[PDB]
Amino acid sequence: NVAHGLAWSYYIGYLRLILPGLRARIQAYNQRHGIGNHRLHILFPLDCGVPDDLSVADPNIRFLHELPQQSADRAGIKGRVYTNSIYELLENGQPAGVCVLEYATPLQTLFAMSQDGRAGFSREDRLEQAKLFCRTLEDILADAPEAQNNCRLIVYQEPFSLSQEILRHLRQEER
Amino acid sequence: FNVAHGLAWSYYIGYLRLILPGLRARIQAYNQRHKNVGIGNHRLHILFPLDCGVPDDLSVADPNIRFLHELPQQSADRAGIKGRVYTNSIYELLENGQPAGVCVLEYATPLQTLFAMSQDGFSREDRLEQAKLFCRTLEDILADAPEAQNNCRLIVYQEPFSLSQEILRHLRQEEREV
Ligand SMILES: Nc1ncnc2c1ncn2[C@@H]1O[C@@H]2COP(=O)(O)O[C@H]3[C@@H](O)[C@H](n4cnc5c(N)ncnc54)O[C@@H]3COP(=O)(O)O[C@H]2[C@H]1O
Repeated sequence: NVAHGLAWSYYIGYLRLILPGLRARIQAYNQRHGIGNHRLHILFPLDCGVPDDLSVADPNIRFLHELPQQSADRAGIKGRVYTNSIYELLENGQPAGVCVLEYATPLQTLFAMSQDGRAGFSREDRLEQAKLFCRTLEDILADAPEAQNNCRLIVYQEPFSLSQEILRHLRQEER
Repeated sequence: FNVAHGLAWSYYIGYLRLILPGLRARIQAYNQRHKNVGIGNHRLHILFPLDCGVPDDLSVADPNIRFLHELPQQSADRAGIKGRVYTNSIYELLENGQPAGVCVLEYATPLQTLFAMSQDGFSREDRLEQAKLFCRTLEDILADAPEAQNNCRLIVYQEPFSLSQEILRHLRQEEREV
């Protein structure tokens, strides 16, 4: 039952660490190089298919630029680096949305566990933990309104246009 | 409400399995660019305080752990994040003020997650209970992983003692092992 650990790890060791300073980094980027939405948009594919490059697997998702990095001495690691990536969403091939976008890496852990031969993780076990991971994280954010307001949770299950799914969320947020 | 199994598989799949294959190449890159004693221990040494006291700067834990230099930083695309950076730090361990050992050294960062969970029904004895379960679950994973069990060393201790002397014992054991 790894979902409970993955969710608290994801929240303690990343979300509540990176979300406070995200708006200022987004503002800094708009000063030099716009990005209307100032939330981290996290993708939650329950199939746990997490490619390393987002834009390489979709013509309507295009990498734009890195945000200004955020460095910190972390647990004996001097200058641990946290980078987030700006992507533009394309509709008929002409910018439709721009936002800081990434996957929820804990799902990548669930997938690799399902592929590990030295483990008893089945694709049914993974989908069970994938839902339980999302629910646990959502329960944490429900009592953390600042972090909850500083990110967007995009939960879906591919049987589809990911760029359309993302743009649907961006248009809902504009209200 | 058990988190140790999640922390263990997260630490292995999301870090060790990714960072350990190329650690030796990074270390030999360092040895060719700097003079030492050089780094003859190619294992990542991971401090595992069961009390979950994880300061960010190792010199707070013991001034006889002195930061030397960073390893070559690595860049990779992962989980939709472009150029996620992987960086590790080299420390020298002092004996009578003089360098007696050099290695790549850090804390097991997920132990901070266990600590923050104890601040805010998660007591410190549940925290200590989860840390031990974190340790032994990870050791079972390393037990079935020949490559990673050879490229890293967990240093497991409970603080009631010289942490620098604890590390030097592992390094001396590793160097004198048949
Ligand atoms: N810079 C970053 N970019 C994107 N996402 C980030 C991030 N830092 C943290 N996260 C997210 O939050 C989790 C953090 O867990 P934590 O850092 O306590 O515990 C981490 C950490 O102790 C170790 N680890 C992974 N990558 C590392 C790195 N570049 N440097 C040092 N330690 C790392 O492995 C554990 C599991 O990492 P995993 O990626 O599975 O899980 C990560 C990841 O999903």
